[PDB]
Amino acid sequence: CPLMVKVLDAVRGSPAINVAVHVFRKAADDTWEPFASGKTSESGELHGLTTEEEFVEGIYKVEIDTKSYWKALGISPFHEHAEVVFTANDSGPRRYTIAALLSPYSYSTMAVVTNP
Amino acid sequence: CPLMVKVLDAVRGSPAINVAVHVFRKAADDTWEPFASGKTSESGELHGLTTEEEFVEGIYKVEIDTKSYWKALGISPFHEHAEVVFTANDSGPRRYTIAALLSPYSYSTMAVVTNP
Amino acid sequence: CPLMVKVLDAVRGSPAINVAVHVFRKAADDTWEPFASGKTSESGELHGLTTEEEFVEGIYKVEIDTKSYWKALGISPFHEHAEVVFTANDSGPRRYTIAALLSPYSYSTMAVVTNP
Amino acid sequence: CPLMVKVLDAVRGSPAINVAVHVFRKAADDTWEPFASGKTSESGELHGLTTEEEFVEGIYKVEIDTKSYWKALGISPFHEHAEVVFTANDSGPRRYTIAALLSPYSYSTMAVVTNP
Repeated sequence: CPLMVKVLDAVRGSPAINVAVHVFRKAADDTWEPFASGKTSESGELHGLTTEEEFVEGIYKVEIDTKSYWKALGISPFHEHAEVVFTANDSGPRRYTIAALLSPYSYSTMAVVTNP
Repeated sequence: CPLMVKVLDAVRGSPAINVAVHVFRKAADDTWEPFASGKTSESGELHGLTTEEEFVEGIYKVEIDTKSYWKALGISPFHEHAEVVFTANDSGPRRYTIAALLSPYSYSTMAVVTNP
Repeated sequence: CPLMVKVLDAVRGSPAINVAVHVFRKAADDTWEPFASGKTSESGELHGLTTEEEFVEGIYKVEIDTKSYWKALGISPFHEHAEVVFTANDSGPRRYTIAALLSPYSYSTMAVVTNP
Repeated sequence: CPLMVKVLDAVRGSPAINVAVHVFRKAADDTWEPFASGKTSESGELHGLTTEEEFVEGIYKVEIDTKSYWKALGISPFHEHAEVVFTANDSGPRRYTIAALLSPYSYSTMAVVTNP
């Protein structure tokens, strides 16, 4: 699994379930091209976004729709979404875990990068 | 001053000095128009970005060039930049402090919204 | 002022006001002696804890009563309190800012150490 | 697994390996009694600290020896250790995951609490 996203809720102490995630790749034109999307599971995780063959060198953006998450719990949050932008695989293929820790007015994001 | 940005370095326990910050406002196009920019001071802060008159309701993006900051220190970082996207609403008088705590593979951002 | 404490609420996007803070210094016993205390102001800050003369090298503990803060807001929190334990060293003149960002099931703490 | 600890390194983007963890339980005397200890694995995780039968209601402290971790990498960090203090199982047995995200001058901690 070359790309995995994990989302946690810091108000409830729980995984953040059914959060929409969109992944984009920067194209040769410098536009953001849609690459993959999905929703987190009951464990807060999103697996199966891509394969090693399709996940080439490039600049990628992971967009986490935090606003819809908090609104469905009755909270009006600060941010419109959380965005993570990074260069991937530029020294060969790697495995990436992108984690986000969500509060209404704050978020933290961490990347764990491992060499398979 | 309705909008202030503060950037901190979690590796060195210091303000993050001379970090470039770009602020964008969402246009009718759905495109991001330049709005304000500057470099953080010795205290890690950026003041003077805008005025009460010009800072109307809308969606704003604050982009922090974190990759250039780490490269100056000789540290290879994960993120291309840190982005904070939010709506400004007139709900009484509002001042916005956007803070970012930087590490090479992680960042935290917090918004403090207060009322004079 | 060699030591300042700042506490922020990530649920409400505000300073955390009237939070009790206790500071301890490590004794020869290996025991924690009361050193200073106070309640955070409307800005979430606590100033005036000590003086350059009394703040000698040592190991210090800063205890923030986060559980009482959340209970006042009607939120059931995870932690009994937040603790920050550190050594102070004379390595030139040092000022310490200890910041805590509070959520019900998470907190972040940062130290900014600067030199006048 | 009623209690699991996960430690990540925000400077290197990796699990924090071979970090010492000590767990204490507050005794009837109000002293901290040793409860369990171990070292994180190559995945940054520490499993097998306790069993459901032994993990009774109480106040627990998880102490993560961050200082030794950073010193072995050549960094002189701010904190002596990271401490997490919490009431456990007071409404029946729960499963607890305690995560810590480490930088030299900052750390974040999160708890995920699930009902088996």
